[PDB]
Amino acid sequence: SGAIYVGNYRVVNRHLATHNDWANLVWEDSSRDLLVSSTTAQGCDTIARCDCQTGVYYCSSRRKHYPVSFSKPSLIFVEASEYYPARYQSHLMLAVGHSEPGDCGGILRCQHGVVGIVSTGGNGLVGFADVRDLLWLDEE
Ligand SMILES: Nc1cccc(OCc2ccccc2)c1
Ligand SMILES: [Zn+2]
Repeated sequence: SGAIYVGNYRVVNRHLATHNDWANLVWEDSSRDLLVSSTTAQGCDTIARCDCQTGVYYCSSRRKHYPVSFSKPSLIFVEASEYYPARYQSHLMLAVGHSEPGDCGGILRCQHGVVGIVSTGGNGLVGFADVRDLLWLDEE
């Protein structure tokens, strides 16, 4: 589980988004596993605007922060899960790391701020849904 709180936006995994997130929907993209919803309160998370390929992510199934190398966001084939059929997920960054289903929402951070959230796992790899291309998260 997990979210980014930037401005009056909540960024979650589309597959973990609640009634209220859907009731307050701003933008959603099945192919990226992202849902942004509106919030009353103002968030403090700064989104990274950069091309960093190193970072730390939080893994609830280990209660551990792991430094990682990750790929640039790409169209990555992701096996069938309890939430999506086997398909290509867009804007996905892979690293060598531990990621179970309930690790989704774990933040990946570089020195610039939030890079994205855990979205995929399996085969000793963790997938991060990039949010750094979403410029509008920082305004309006
Ligand atoms: N590379 C880097 C530099 C500075 C901070 C940073 O934050 C890591 C982190 C903090 C809290 C939750 C999850 C991850 C990563
Ligand atoms: Zn960065």
